[PDB]
Amino acid sequence: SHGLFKKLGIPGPTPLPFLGNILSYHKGFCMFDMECHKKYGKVWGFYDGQQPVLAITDPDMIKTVLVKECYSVFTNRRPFGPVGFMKSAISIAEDEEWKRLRSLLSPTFTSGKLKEMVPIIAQYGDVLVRNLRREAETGKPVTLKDVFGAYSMDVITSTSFGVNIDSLNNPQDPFVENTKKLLRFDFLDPFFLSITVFPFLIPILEVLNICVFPREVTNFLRKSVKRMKESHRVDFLQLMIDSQNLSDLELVAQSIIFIFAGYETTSSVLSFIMYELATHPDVQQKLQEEIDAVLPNKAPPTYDTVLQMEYLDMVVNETLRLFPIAMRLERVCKKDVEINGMFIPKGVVVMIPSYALHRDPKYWTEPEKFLPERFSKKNKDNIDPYIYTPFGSGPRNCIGMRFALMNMKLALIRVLQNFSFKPCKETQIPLKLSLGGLLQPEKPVVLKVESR
Amino acid sequence: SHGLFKKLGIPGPTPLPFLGNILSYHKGFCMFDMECHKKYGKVWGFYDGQQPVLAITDPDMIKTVLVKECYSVFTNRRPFGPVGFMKSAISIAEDEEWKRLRSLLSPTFTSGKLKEMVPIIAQYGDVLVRNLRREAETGKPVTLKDVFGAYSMDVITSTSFGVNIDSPQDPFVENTKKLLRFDFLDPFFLSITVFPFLIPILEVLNICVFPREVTNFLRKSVKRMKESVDFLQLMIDSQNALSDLELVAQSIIFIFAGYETTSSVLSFIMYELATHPDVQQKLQEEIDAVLPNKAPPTYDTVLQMEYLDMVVNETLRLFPIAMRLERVCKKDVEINGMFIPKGVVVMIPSYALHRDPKYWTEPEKFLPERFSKKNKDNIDPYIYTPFGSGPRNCIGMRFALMNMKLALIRVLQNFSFKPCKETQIPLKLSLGGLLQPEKPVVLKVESR
Ligand code: HEM
Ligand code: HEM
Ligand SMILES: CC(C)(C)OC(=O)N[C@H](CS[C@H](Cc1ccccc1)C(=O)NCCCc1cccnc1)Cc1c[nH]c2ccccc12
Ligand SMILES: CC(C)(C)OC(=O)N[C@H](CS[C@H](Cc1ccccc1)C(=O)NCCCc1cccnc1)Cc1c[nH]c2ccccc12
Repeated sequence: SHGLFKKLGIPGPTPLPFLGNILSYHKGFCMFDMECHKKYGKVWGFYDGQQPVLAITDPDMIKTVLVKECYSVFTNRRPFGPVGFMKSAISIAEDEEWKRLRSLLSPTFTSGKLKEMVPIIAQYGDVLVRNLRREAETGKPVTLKDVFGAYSMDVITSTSFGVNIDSLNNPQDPFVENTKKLLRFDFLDPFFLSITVFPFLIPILEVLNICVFPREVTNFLRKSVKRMKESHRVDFLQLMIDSQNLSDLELVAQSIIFIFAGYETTSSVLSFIMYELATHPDVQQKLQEEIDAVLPNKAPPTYDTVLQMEYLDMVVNETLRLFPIAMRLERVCKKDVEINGMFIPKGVVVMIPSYALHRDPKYWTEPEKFLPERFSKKNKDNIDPYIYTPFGSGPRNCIGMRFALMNMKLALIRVLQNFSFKPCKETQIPLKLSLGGLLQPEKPVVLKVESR
Repeated sequence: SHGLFKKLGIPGPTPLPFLGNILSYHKGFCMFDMECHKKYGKVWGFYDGQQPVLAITDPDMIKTVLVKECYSVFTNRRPFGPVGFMKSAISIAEDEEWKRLRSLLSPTFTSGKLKEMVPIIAQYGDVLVRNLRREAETGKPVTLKDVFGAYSMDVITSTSFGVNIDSPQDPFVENTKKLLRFDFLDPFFLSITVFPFLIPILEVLNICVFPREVTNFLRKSVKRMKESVDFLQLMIDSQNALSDLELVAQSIIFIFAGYETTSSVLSFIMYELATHPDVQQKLQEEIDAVLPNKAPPTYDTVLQMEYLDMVVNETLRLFPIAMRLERVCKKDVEINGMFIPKGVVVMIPSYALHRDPKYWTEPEKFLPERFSKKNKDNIDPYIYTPFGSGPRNCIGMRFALMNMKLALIRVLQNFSFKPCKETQIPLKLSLGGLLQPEKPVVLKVESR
């Protein structure tokens, strides 16, 4: 099974028996994809254990996998487990079950539903400032993924359930404590190492009631939703019930995906943005000059005022270029196809290296440098939407893209209106990415906060 | 009563006595709303006779009228008469009668009931192609609304009653096309407006706007169609608190809407596809990709076609067949920072908002890329309202969108459309009452 790409004439690193090419992950998925992109070119193949993975970098071929042949061939992602009841999660569901859940949860993030969240999100933006004002009036360096994480959890628990959990913190809020340990794919752990190298034990662990998400975390989330479901305004929890009037299980599964996504992805990218704004004070000042122009006298940010800020979107877009927290896009080829003049066998996992494409010198000038001017309307036209895919593409893209982009901008504004950010020497410069599994910094992002 | 907007400080054209502002309708409702939107920015008021009409364009205020305070203040549309037994129609009913009829007729267009209609609709799509193949093998220019209307009547009479009607000269299409034509030159719907206080006279006089020998003919056909689950069956089960009349009133609305709205928009779409062959070809390339070897369109393959939805959405932007949205303010309110008196008709100029330069780049041009997933997030759902919004929105929106798409697929799979010189280019909209072309849409049909 390790002679598939040798047969197809597709280059790639020589796989070791059983392991495949997983030993090359010692520097992370990023550095492995960047090296393979330069070593073999537009298309290469490798093996995660006994599983062949074909990597494509052609925009037309990426457009075919993500959009053109999504419903017919490239519908599902790589099988993930053991998940237990989480198999019904929208990000894990396959084929028919995903198509029903995608249409059920699509009206959650419309332009109207999002516009209803702006007055609600505006509350915790002040709690975010008041919590930062305490750590700013006393010169105390600030870890950001904590103060950004507490704000993100308050938004997702209210925009989707209408409940207030962290009521001004409450820094040991149980949701944030449990959600931060819902899952950390560490390749050092021999669990996830075996899960990939040896994939036939997943049915063993499924009947063994084993779950990658710790039982103490799922329970706390499983019983909180049953606590949140007691008897409106029409949000994520409401859409599921009015159509349930689904099950008590699949309803909990989708809530866990929304709670994690709204917390981890929002807080991590916000920490990546503030690091770039601190290391580039010229960009931070120019961004502060635009916020004061659209919103004078520290005016509260509204739905339309956020979409007007051109430079705020450029800072968000450039940071998502350097740090695509998804790293990769994966689709499982469900049947034999010949896309763009290339045969792809059934079962092959088609992977799009987003991190490698976002830093390809053949597309970006000085790819390692933070330059928000890449996304200006003077130059945003010179960017392929299939090379820069921070939220994916096609029918199975990021469903909370418009919500995540709005909320992050609502937090950036209401912060940069009151504070400027400076490094602290105890701040890691340059920022090392996590050489482990997920895209995070090695040392947590710390920065000095000064009040304006 | 002509100093209401002068009192409230709301701008608007100076009304003439009795007439009000109706003599500005000489260019149509659409050109009157576009001019008033540019001169009387954001909010303006005018009079349809002695009836004050407040026009709003703010998305937050439109959302408040159509959605938030719909059940409480803005529940009913403008009063219309004389109507007779048609007062029990869902689109004419008011307050309690509408709420019961809206809940009664809503399950007609669920995702399951619509999915049941695809195998039935797929029959007349072949008859639509076979009737077009005769007028295509001979080089005869085709009147699109004629061949599109015969298909629309077959669908509504089977999806709602289960009867097969159109095989040429069909009595249903012939009568339904005459059911109502609001012509402002025509002096009845006119005086009805300048003089709305004689509507009661003609009521106790048994008089109506829909021709007697059109209503009778629809009135006896339903009694003929009722002999022993669809739109018809849903009501007889609640009759066994509908009556032998209110059931007939709802059937007339479903038959008219399923015929005129479907055929007219389908004609508007094929005109834009013939005047923009690049969009027509690009749409044909997507249909052959989702449905290879001319595969029959099913429920799921229709919702997959992204470009087909973008073409339908852009055509509905340029030609919103309803033109306006109207709600009657039933009690004094102060919405979004503006006082509105009781009895004022709140109007949303859909045609004017769909072509507003503060919202659309080159609004007069046909660009389906406005509704691509990349850009459709620039579109306010309260500016682009081809089916309205709120609890009293278009109840047959999901049915009309599938039916038109099911017809566009089967037609574009077999034929390409070209102008015929005798085709009106550019297309003039009807300067009269309803949104239609002046000259009928004629195009050349070539077989692939
Ligand atoms: C900076 C913030 C975020 C980024 C960069 C991001 C990125 C992504 C990407 C790249 C994908 C996969 C797309 C593909 O495979 O083509 C994805 C999927 C998904 N995202 Fe996000 N996301 C973010 C925030 C959020 C938020 C706030 C939510 C809230 C619910 C969310 C929910 C989801 C879900 C449910 C999926 C799976 C969709 C499916 O399988 O159909 N994401 N995200
Ligand atoms: C392209 C096709 C169509 C368009 C653009 C359209 C548009 C509209 C609009 C704008 C309204 C007014 C909504 C409001 O005032 O908020 C409406 C109402 C209505 N439509 Fe249509 N429509 C179409 C086809 C149909 C079809 C096929 C039916 C089949 C039954 C239908 C039945 C109705 C009914 C019954 C109402 C009144 C609902 C009520 O008053 O509660 N329409 N439509
Ligand atoms: C490399 C690792 C093992 C880390 O992840 C995977 O391999 N597990 C998925 C298959 S289920 C996945 C399971 C999950 C649930 C909660 C927290 C974390 C993990 C899931 O539910 N995820 C969406 C959760 C919320 C979210 C996150 C980020 C952005 N938006 C929303 C496959 C996958 C690999 N990379 C991806 C990038 C995007 C989407 C899916 C994947
Ligand atoms: C400018 C004029 C006077 C022409 O029209 C109005 O002012 N009279 C209505 C108040 S009753 C209206 C009466 C009616 C009934 C059958 C056929 C035609 C007319 C009615 O029931 N029509 C719905 C029939 C089904 C349908 C048609 C089109 C699209 N979808 C469904 C006010 C009104 C203005 N625009 C509208 C759009 C939809 C519904 C009502 C209105």
